[PDB]
Amino acid sequence: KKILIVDDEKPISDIIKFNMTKEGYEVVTAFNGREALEQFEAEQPDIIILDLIDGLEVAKTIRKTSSVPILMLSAKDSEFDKVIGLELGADDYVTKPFSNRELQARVKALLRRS
Amino acid sequence: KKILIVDDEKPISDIIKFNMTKEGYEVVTAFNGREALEQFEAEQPDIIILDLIDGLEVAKTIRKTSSVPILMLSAKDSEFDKVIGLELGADDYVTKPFSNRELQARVKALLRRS
Repeated sequence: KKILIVDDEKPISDIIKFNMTKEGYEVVTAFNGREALEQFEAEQPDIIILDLIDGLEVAKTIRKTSSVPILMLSAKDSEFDKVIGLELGADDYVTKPFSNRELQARVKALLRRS
Repeated sequence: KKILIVDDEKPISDIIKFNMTKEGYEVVTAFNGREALEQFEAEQPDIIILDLIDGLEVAKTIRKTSSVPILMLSAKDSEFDKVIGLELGADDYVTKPFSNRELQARVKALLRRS
């Protein structure tokens, strides 16, 4: 399975890439909205981890063409934030800082379900 | 032409209904998200004035089936607010308090354009 990680901070991208690789996924990365949409089109990931082009707008664009699972990750943890991510098409929304095991379990649940 | 005004505050609804009637539109009203979606389906308005079911979610639902012009109105005036209204499908976004003539001019521009 192939995961696209969309994160503008290289430290957190590396941690998630490390942990997903350790589980046996193939990982592609993108560091802005433009690279995210290019990578999504060119790589056809099975799942996108897509921090908050602007994260809400990426997920909006993707859902125009694709039902690929999207897991949003964000330091923003208010009800407004979670609800709007989910309404714009996220399948799940996880806050930073996150537990590495929990993120892995949530990626697996999403993959199982699609 | 028929305008659907979606406003949960009866005082402001009445002012907008008054002014739109004075110009010769037929006005239907709705006071929550559920009534908005029912009225949109049953009345097929030519334009919706749709204050911020939750305004962003209404406009999202509408755009699933329809390209009817939507003018969002809101006391929230930050960049985030305007941008997200527009990205979720609004054609225009006007802040409260508004000028009655300006709202009329913006409804006309929208109608002209669709």
